[PDB]
This record gives sequence, structure tokens and C-alpha cells, in this order.
Amino acid sequence: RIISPEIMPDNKVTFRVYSKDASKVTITGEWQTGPGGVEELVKNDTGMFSITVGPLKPELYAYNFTVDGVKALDANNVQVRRDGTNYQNFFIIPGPESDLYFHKNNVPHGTVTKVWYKSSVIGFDRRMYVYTPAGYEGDTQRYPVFYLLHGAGGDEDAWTNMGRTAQIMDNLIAQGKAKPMIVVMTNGNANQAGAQNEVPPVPMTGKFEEHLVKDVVPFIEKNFRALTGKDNRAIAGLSMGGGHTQTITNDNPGMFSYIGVFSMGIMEKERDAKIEALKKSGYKLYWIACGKDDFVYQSALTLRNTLDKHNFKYVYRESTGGHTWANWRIYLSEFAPMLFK
Amino acid sequence: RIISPEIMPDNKVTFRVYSKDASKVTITGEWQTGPGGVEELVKNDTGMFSITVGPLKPELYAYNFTVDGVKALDANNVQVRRDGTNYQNFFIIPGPESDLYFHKNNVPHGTVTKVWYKSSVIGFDRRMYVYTPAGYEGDTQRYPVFYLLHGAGGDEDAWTNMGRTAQIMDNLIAQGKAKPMIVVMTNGNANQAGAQNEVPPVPTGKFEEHLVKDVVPFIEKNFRALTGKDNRAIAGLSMGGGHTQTITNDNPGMFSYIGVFSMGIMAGADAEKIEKERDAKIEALKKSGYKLYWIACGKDDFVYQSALTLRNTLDKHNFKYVYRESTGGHTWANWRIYLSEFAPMLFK
Ligand SMILES: O[C@@H]1[C@@H](O)[C@H](O[C@@H]2CO[C@@H](O)[C@H](O)[C@H]2O)OC[C@H]1O
Ligand SMILES: O[C@@H]1[C@@H](O)[C@H](O)OC[C@H]1O
Repeated sequence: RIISPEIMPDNKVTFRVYSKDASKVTITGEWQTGPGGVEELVKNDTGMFSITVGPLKPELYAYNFTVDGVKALDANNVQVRRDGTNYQNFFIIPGPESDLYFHKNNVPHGTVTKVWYKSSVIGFDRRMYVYTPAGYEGDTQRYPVFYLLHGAGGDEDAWTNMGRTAQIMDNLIAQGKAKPMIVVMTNGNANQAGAQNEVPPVPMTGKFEEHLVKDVVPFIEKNFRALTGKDNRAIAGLSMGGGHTQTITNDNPGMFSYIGVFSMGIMEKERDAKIEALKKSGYKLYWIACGKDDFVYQSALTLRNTLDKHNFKYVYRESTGGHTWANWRIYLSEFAPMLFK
Repeated sequence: RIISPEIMPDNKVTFRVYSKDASKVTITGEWQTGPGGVEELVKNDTGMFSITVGPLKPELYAYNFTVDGVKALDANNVQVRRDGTNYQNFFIIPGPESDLYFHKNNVPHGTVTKVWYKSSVIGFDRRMYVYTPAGYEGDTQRYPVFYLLHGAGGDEDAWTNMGRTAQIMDNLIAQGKAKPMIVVMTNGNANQAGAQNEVPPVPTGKFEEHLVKDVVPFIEKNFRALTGKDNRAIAGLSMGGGHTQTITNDNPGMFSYIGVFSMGIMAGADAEKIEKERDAKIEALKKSGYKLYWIACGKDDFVYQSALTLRNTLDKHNFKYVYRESTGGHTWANWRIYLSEFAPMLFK
């Protein structure tokens, strides 16, 4: 039996790959410096390649191997994630910064529902994922709703798979840090019916955004025990989805009171008029989060300046790092506790 | 820029792996006969390894590569399944025998819900998957319920992932071949809270007792379920076919449609006393008003003789069943076939 990864008491991590045939086995992982920082495993006489890295800071880290030039996952690690077409293994180093990302056996767990709905706007049925809080079943309580949008290359599975949304929400809700809430994760690619690993291509500017308001929101409010109205609605998205969030809220002032723009910036006289209408809409939070090293940083500054021009109040969270799921998990973790308060 | 697998118009399939630095790439796949059936890809002078196999009969086939002694999936194939800890790619050769396994864009799709429930019997909360038929949302109709159980090594994700349950049910229901129904896929491992790829380990007869005392009431409370035996079906494969027998034998009159896939006689205590209890349970079930007892098994399965022993014992009791013998053995290919044939029989 081969243990890989093996997390040590000092948060070093050992990885192992067996092969007497292979010449070179490397590992690519999210703790590394960059492409030049790929690391080579050391082969012993027995055929075992191994490497120990770290100590690593608490976080979720994805990785894979490369065996004589071919990508290979870690067959001894059952934890596998998917980012579009890119599959990688992962592990989580325990500690304060990663604690919300674990699936804990002593925490009540919310349901994840993969549900299809008709779309009058797009013209074919589409799939979304809906998280409901623990204890939703068997009760009559109604809950506010948070619409959570992915970026380019993603799909309705991404926020749970890459973003650990079910764990983050289970843990925040159980800890009393976020209110119980329904989280709705749409597929933001209007040409798709659902995630490409399960749903084939179907045999469009503005259509996703229009469909969220005209098709998704009514379906959620009809088919789930949802509170209604702007103070019970939140919306956030990353990158492309942060653009969707702006378009949706700019075009529908007074529909969402909690608005989050993750790793995205600006995308006219119409623009200024829509800011003025949104400014007067009674919103409660406009939260902009971006990493200092993200290529979109300057565009996010332009967004902030454009809001400043209108004396439009927002909160800005600048973080370390760049355009990564590590940052998007952090942003979700910080934004969800702000909602519906 | 690399297509792999490339399914050709004649149902041959080409696989490709690129690396100038690799020495040997082989492929392991379900069209092969045994471990000595692994096949070597041929390397061209530009670093592309390739092989063309087939023609293959219509079916879903899983596969992976081995690169210089290390398992590797096909990075150009987004279709990946999981059997416990074993991940493999797959593809589906179109044709009559595989058509139900495709996700079709012109077919209404049922919801798959991953829901947690308290278990008084097991003592901690557990996860199951529930399929509801297309159009469940937004309507008031109630639906009969089919409990579908996996075997050893599986979990509540297996029947949808390995078994293509959502596609089979969507397609059968849309074609009018099976009635709209709720399909409940439990985790049959009483020591687990949920599937090992998502849920960590937790700090007998318990599964079977919990299905009746915890799962069924939760489904009937929280889903729009018709109830009573004529609205209730249960089937399972291997270990889950054993669970199916134990549950139905211990609760005669609770299920009208019973499916035993790739499983035979249950082990028991003296040999005679076991047979007396077994006889009594057969007789009570015989008189229970059930509608269908369906036994399906591959002729090459190790369990074949035990399933024959079961059939012979039922014959001795004049207990009416239907037997479906198939080609092949103890495989998800057969379990998909069995689901595809059993679901159209239910609730009619
Ligand atoms: O899930 C997607 C991420 O994978 C994507 O990340 C970008 C991918 O291309 C690289 O060149 C960029 O550096 C990297 O940020 O971001 C969008 C998200 O939807
Ligand atoms: O891998 C198979 C498993 O999925 C099933 O549960 O029992 C038989 C095994 O061969």
C-alpha cells in the first residue's frame, strides 16, 4: 500500500509514485513558485519515486504528476477536482485558513440539488446546482437566496467542485457566521445546457443575464422555500461572472441588495444613468474583491473610480495573489457572512 | 488539438497520447478479454502514440492508459467515472444497445438530489442520492418509489456514475417505456456516512434495518411519494441483492417489485435451523401479494450456481419468479442492462 499524499505533523507533504520503467516523474502543484518551479521526484532502487515538500501553509492545494512527459493523476489519492476539462488531485492542509474547506462529520450538511429548468430566454432546458441549508427538509421555514456565478471555462458544478461551496456554507452556517440561505449556482455559458463533463453541446450576448432574471429567479422562488425581495437576494460572481453580476444589477436596480464582484472590473451616458438608479435602489452591500497581482487589477480600480464619481458607496477587499480559485474561496468565505444582515 | 478517443463511423476507436519523452504506452479497456488483453500503442516519429481498436459493439466502455508503468487517464477525454477509488475514462459507442445510456439534449431531465438524513438505527447522518422524474418540480403529482442498491465497494454515487441511472431513467420515462418514478440510491455501507471521495470516514443488519426505519420514512415525508407495496420497488446488485432479500424477507408485504441482480442464496446457527427460518420467510413472502420477483444473473458470474440454488429453492416452494440470464459476468455492463430491463416492468 502506497500513501500519497502523506501530510506530516509539521505540514510537510510526501508524494509517491511507483514505476521501475519511468525515467522522470515530476509534480506540479499550487504551492510551487510558477512553471519554472515544477519539482522532480527522486527515484530509489526499489522503483519508488518520492518527494517531500513544505512545510505548506494551511490551504487546499491541487496537483498532478508528469511521467515522462504525460500528465498523470495520483492513483492513491481519491480526492479529484475538475476545472472545465482540467482534472487534478487535491489535499487540504489543516489550519485556520483552510478549516472552512473540510467536509466535517460533526456538522449538519445541506442538500445539493442538480435541477433542470426551462428557459424562455435561451430556448432550451438548462441545469443548475442549488444548495439548501441543513434542516431545510422537514420544515416550513423560508430562506434568503444567494446567486453565485462562475467564470469563463466553468459551469454549474464549478463553485461546489473547485470552490468547496457546500463545505464553506455548511461550516459557516453551522458556526453561526452566515445565515441559513439557499445558494444557486447557474451555468453562465448561454450556449450550453449544462456542464461539459456530463452534458453534450446543444444542437448570445446578454442572454445569460436576461435568463437569470426572467427564468432562474422565478423558478427558484416557485420551487424552493425562498424569501423574496431585494433584501433577501444576493448575487456575486468571479471574472466573467462578476461582469454578469454588474450587468444584472445595473439592468435590474432594486432586485438585489447584496452584490459581490470578485476579480473583475469595468466592462457611457447609459452607464452613468444606471449607476444613479442603482445608487438609489436601497442596496445594502456592494463588495468588490480582487487580488493585487491579478491582471484585472487596474480594471477593478476603474470600477471603483467610476463608483466614486457618483458617490456610490461600496466596500473594497484587496487580497494577496491573483486570478485563482484560492482567492475565490476566500472571497466566498468572507462575503457569505455579510449577507442578509 | 488531439482527439482522443476518436470514434470512427465504423465504430472503430482511435486513442492518442502525446509525449516525445515516453517509451511505452499501453491501454486497458473493457473491450479486452482479461489482463493478458492489454494493448500497446504505436509511437510515431513525432511523439504521438496511437492505437485503433474495434469495431466495437454499441456499449459504454471504460479505459485508461499506462505510461512507462504508471496509470494515466486520457487528458483529452472529459468523460471520467469513479468506481470506489478507481477512476477511468469512458466513451459510448452509439447504437441500439447503448442508446439509453446517452444524455440527450432533446429529452426532459430529472433532478438528482444529494440529500442528508438522520439515521436512528446507524446513529449518524448519512447521504443518499434521489432521482425525481422530469417535471417533478412545479406540479403536485405523486410518484411510486424504487430503492436501488449498490454492491461492495460502491456508495450512493455509484448507480448514477457507474450505472448511468439518470440517463437510463430520463430516456425510458421520456420514451414512455417506464412510468415516472422516484429512484432512491442509498449508501449500503453502514460504517460510512457517504461516498469516500467526498466524505471522510466516521469516528450486522444495520443497513437493512435503517433502510426500512430511516430511509423509507424520510423519502415519504420529504418527497411526493405514493406509498404501499404496489407503489414500492427494490433492487440491488451483489451485496445489494443480498440487502434486497433481507429487507423483503424481513418485511413481507412492503415491496411488490423485487429485483435480485447477480446474487444468490443468503448465508445464515445450525444448517437445519437456517433452512427452517429461510422456508418460513419464503412462505410469508410467497403469500404477501407481491407482483414481480425478478432474478437476473450473468452465466459467467461466479455467483451463477448460488443463483441457481436460489431459483431451485423458490421452485420447491412454488414461489413464482422471473429469471433473466445474460451473457457475461459480474459487471456494471450487466447491471446497466438489468436496470434498463427492470425499470419498465415496475408499477404496472
Ligand atoms: O475556473 C477558471 C479558471 O481556471 C481561470 O483561470 C485562468 C486560466 O487561464 C490562465 O491563463 C489564467 O492565468 C487563469 O487565471 O479563471 C476563470 C475561471 O472561471
Ligand atoms: O467494481 C465492482 C463494484 O462496483 C461492485 O459493487 O461489485 C463488483 C465489483 O467488481
